[PDB]
This record gives sequence, C-alpha cells and structure tokens, in this order.
Amino acid sequence: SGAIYVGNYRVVNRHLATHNDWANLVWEDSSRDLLVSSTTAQGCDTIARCDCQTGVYYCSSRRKHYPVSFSKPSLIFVEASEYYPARYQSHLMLAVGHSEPGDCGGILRCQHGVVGIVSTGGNGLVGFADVRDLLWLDE
Ligand SMILES: NC(=O)[C@H]1CCCN(C(=O)C(F)(F)c2cnsc2Cl)C1
Ligand SMILES: [Zn+2]
Repeated sequence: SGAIYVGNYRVVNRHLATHNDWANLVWEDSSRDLLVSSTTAQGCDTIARCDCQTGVYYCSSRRKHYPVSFSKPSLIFVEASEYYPARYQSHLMLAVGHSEPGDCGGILRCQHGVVGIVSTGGNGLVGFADVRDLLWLDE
C-alpha cells in the first residue's frame, strides 16, 4: 500500500499498479519496479534532489516510522516472486530494518524530501526504489 503524488503524477510499485494506472500510463520500468500515472488533482509532495544516505521510512506492518542508513542506488539481485522471475533490479537502495510484503509503497524521506518507496525486504533488510533521478516529475 502506498504512492507518491507530485504535480499531475502518481508514482506506485509497478507490481501493485491498478487498471486506472495502466489506462493513464506515463512511464513504466519492470527492472525498477516503478510505474507513473496521470492525475487531475494536483499533488503536493516534494521530491529530494540529493545523495543522502540517512532518512526515515514508514512501516505499515508496525504502524511506526523508522530512521535508517541506506546504500547508494545500484543493481541488486531479487528472488523470484509471483510478479517477476529471478532478476537484477536496478536503482535499488538497501537498509537494515523490518519489512513485510504489504509494506511496499511506504515512503523514504530525508531533510530534502521524498527519496523513494519500499519495494523489497526479508532477513531483516528493506529495499527502496529510488526516485531522485526522475527530474521530469517536477516539470
Ligand atoms: N521488487 C520486487 O521484485 C518485489 C516484488 C514483490 C515481492 N518482493 C518482496 O520483497 C516481498 F514482498 F516478498 C517482501 C518480503 N518480505 S519484505 C518484502 Cl517487500 C519483491
Ligand atoms: Zn536528502
């Protein structure tokens, strides 16, 4: 559960995208687990334009926000799921912290804004799909 709303855009996990998201599709990237779609109401979230490696993420399965140190966006191997076969997912950031499948979509933030969304997890690790490079979300 969870999405980012910036201007006339809505970013979600591509594996959790709805029929409306696909019928108003702007861009989608299987290797990043991302999909952006068109909205009529204007969004108000600020996206970060930085290279921080500390922030705060929201965890639905614990109803608690947590502070984390996280890695730089890179190619990490992700286990086969009902949505994708075993593959390398690009632009992924890892941190020590609790996550369960229903937690995908929770936002990661630093003092500059929205950094990304929960996208992978397991064994006491949590993975975030980076969004700071998508400069067109602001224009
Ligand atoms: N980005 C991916 O390929 C996702 C697809 C859905 C499945 N993915 C997961 O990691 C998970 F839901 F099983 C999970 C398990 N414990 S915490 C999380 Cl998040 C990978
Ligand atoms: Zn930052």
